[PDB]
Amino acid sequence: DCYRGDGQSYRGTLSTTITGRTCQSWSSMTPHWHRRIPLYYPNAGLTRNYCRNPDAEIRPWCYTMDPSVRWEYCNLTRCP
Amino acid sequence: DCYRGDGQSYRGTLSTTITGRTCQSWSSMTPHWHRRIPLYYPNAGLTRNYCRNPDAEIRPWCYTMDPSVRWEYCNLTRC
Amino acid sequence: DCYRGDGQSYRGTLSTTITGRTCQSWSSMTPHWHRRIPLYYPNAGLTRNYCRNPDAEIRPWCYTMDPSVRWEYCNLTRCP
Ligand SMILES: O=C(O)[C@@H](Cc1cccc(CN(Cc2cccc(C[C@H](C(=O)O)[C@H]3CCNC3)c2)Cc2cccc(C[C@H](C(=O)O)[C@H]3CCNC3)c2)c1)[C@H]1CCNC1
Repeated sequence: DCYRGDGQSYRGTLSTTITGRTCQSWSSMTPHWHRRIPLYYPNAGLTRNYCRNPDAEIRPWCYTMDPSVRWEYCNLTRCP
Repeated sequence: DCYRGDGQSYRGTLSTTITGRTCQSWSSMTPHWHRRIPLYYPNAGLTRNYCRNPDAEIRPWCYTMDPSVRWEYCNLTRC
Repeated sequence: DCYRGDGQSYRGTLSTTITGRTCQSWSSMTPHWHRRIPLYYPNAGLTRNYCRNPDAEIRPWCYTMDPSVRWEYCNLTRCP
């Protein structure tokens, strides 16, 4: 599994961060309250807890299930 | 008056930061808008402007009344 | 074109950050959702996308048109 460019187009199902943490669901505010919700980013594919890039970071990312770690990049490599 | 561990259990009355600033009230959104509110933290004892640790910081903290400084650790020692 | 004190009083028309990005409009909620609007800061001169200091930063600042970069200080030096 891989991403192209900055990964805004990435629509895979990876839900694990670079440090092995589980992604938080985009539709949950727990443990991290956020504004990266389907209502505000309807074309960004904010499904379940999948790694995404709704706000033009360098690569796909997610909020994490670890209360002490708000968000991280995903364990995902750049495409050949 | 002191905290144990990471101070998630702290329920004392200290309301002052490690720089001497006064804590903002948890129920207040001014000068700092936030979501450390009883709705998302029912167990956290978020009362008045008391130093608390709802969200697993390393020690009790509060939003500060200084508009320049969003939040700081509290002037509290470990038991 | 410069700021006095920490620039709370500043009402010039600069709309460019330190890294040369352009300010988002204060009334606009896109790309960054925020609280710094005419309602919650009534005397701050939150007009168009002009560099302001309503919330007691060290210097005037703005939210940026870059969706990733939330806010930056403006390219404005202090008055001599
Ligand atoms: O992470 C994000 O969601 C995204 C960035 C983002 C977007 C929108 C708003 C924020 C800011 N929030 C906190 C916050 C709320 C109100 C106001 C501010 C500060 C102001 C502002 O940024 O509007 C500035 C403006 C100029 N001087 C102050 C900050 C972020 C926030 C939201 C919830 C909790 C915290 C951390 C806690 C807090 O500050 O509660 C601290 C408090 C102690 N424990 C943790 C921080 C951040 C990134 C994710 C990947 N892409 C970008």
